[PDB]
Amino acid sequence: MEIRKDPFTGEYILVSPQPEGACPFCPGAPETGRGWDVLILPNRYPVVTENPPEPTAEDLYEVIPARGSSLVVVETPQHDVDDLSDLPLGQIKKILTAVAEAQRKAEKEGNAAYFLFFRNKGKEIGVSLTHPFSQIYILPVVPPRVRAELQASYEWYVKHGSCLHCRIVEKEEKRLVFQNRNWKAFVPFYAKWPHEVHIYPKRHRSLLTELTDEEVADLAEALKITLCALKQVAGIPMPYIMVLHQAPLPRPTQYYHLHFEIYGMYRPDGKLKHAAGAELGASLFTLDTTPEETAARIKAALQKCLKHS
Amino acid sequence: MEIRKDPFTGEYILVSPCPFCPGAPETGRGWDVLILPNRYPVVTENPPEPTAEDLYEVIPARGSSLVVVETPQHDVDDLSDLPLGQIKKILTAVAEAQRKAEKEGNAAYFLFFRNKGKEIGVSLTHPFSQIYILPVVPPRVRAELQASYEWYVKHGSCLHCRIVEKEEKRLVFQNRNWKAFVPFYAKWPHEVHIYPKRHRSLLTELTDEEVADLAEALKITLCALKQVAGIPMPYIMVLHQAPLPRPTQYYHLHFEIYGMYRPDGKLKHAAGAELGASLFTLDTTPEETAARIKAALQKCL
Ligand SMILES: O=c1ccn([C@@H]2O[C@H](COP(=O)(O)OP(=O)(O)O)[C@@H](O)[C@H]2O)c(=O)[nH]1
Ligand SMILES: O=c1ccn([C@@H]2O[C@H](COP(=O)(O)OP(=O)(O)O)[C@@H](O)[C@H]2O)c(=O)[nH]1
Ligand SMILES: [Fe+3]
Ligand SMILES: [Fe+3]
Ligand SMILES: [Zn+2]
Ligand SMILES: [Zn+2]
Ligand SMILES: [Zn+2]
Ligand SMILES: [Zn+2]
Repeated sequence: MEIRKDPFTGEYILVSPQPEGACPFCPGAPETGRGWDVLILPNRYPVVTENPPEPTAEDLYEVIPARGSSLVVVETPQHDVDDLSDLPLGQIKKILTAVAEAQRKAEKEGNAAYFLFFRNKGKEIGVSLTHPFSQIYILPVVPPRVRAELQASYEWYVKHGSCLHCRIVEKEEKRLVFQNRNWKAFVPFYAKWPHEVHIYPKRHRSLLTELTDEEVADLAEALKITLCALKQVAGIPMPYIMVLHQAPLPRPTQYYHLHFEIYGMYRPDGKLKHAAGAELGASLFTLDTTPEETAARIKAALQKCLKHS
Repeated sequence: MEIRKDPFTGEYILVSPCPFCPGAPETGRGWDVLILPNRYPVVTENPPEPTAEDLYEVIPARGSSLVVVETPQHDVDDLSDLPLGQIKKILTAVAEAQRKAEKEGNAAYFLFFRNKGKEIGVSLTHPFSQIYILPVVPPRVRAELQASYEWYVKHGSCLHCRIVEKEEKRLVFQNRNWKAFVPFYAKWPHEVHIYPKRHRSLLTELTDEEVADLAEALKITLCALKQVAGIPMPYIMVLHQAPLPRPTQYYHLHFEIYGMYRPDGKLKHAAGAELGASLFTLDTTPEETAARIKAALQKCL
């Protein structure tokens, strides 16, 4: 068990070699207990652990200890909820608060380079467990996609003197799908996935742990309303991926701005999109619909999720 | 229609808003291999003026999107099922298409790739592969070029040459001209890379004997991947080669094959870790996977 590094790309590989049908995440399961609104608990099959073994060493290759934590965020005690967006605003706020508290703990641990929060949703993208949950990896390395974003963000800031993310968030109007006092959700110009929405704080924040209580309440709303729109823009619930892009631990950055990326994986025609030869083999992406048309369609659908605006 | 560029990653988005049987309108009859224009091209010879926005880089979607119709036979399941002679005709046709793209001198890159399996979205059941002739280098290839060059400056040799010479434990197949191995840095559940033993940068540099031996290495390697998980496995194949049209001492062409079943025969999906973070997980070592693929490969010999 170790973290191997691709010497051509710098990518990391995490090499980590109850009755049937029972839910491991329901209240009363062996590791969950009872009387909780949100539970963060150790992953049964952890990609990273507090006490990783000596890594497998080969002469031409870099290997590092799989030192870290792999956590499951059990989002609600209720098993029969299709999506995060079906939970009340107050419950989503408790989920975000618990994830932030976990990150504050990680920000004390010298071994943690990165706090990666992500969510996979839908049987069609490999999620077999039906209980609402998300994942945290506390890692000894910065995830390669976030490293690339940090390096470009830094170079821009040094070259141009301002945060590029701040400039993008200020400009977004045509592709905006939702905004509140603290958050803007928009289809980026450079969208790659069939329904892609980025959620940014209007104030420059680079760590989840910088967010005020009000910002977290407004975040819960932006997540609920954006995911609600995705659930119906195609007529049936859409599988999606959500990832939090933030600074590395433990210190705020002037040049990087945190954001949630959401990849809705149905085309406008309800056809599932699979990352294949172009995407995985070349890092080339294709769209059969403009980001501008996709923003308009998401925004129209999203009107049916609004309570007062 | 245009190529958009992510300002944070450099990634390019091609924004572009049975047909392959003998007798159909675009195919005709009497052919073994056809290379024809894609009906929905992501790049074209006559792209329109790109959609511009002030903070972003946009490029005209200029190039070619081609379908390689591998056989006139509809009910062939995999490239590996075809006879060596037919696989040689496919590879020869693809190299002839690259020679034209080299001589015409507009394109930056010739990307040859194959998607196989209903489970990864290949609804068309007639065997085919694809070519994108592009005005940009694919970002994954650009990252490999940069790393290959920096190794070359620091060490004086081709890193790919050093890797190929060292591979034994994870070797699944070799012949006079090619080595197929599970890389130490594999990211997909069944991943095999096929390298020429001679340093070659471009598909167009391969001799006829190297093409014949490549047909053999692909047929046998894909035969093994078809059987290793106990049912035919969906896979992605991509050719990583230099940008057009000159070779280099520091970059070495290879095929990467991503077999997308875990050892249990269940589909691996690229999701939040892979697509969100460029982070990859393996529940089996590359070494154990190479042993299983090599064992399966012995039956294919
Ligand atoms: O009893 C279980 C069943 C599942 N999971 C976790 O739920 C996630 C499902 O996704 P996946 O196997 O792809 O995650 P990874 O293991 O790679 O982090 C996995 O991490 C599981 O190990 C768990 O902690 N306990
Ligand atoms: O009548 C058809 C049906 C399909 N295809 C091609 O088969 C490939 C299937 O993959 P995909 O649609 O995902 O490819 P892309 O278009 O993005 O290049 C596509 O290129 C199709 O356009 C075609 O040329 N004609
Ligand atoms: Fe990002
Ligand atoms: Fe490669
Ligand atoms: Zn449950
Ligand atoms: Zn900012
Ligand atoms: Zn056909
Ligand atoms: Zn070489």
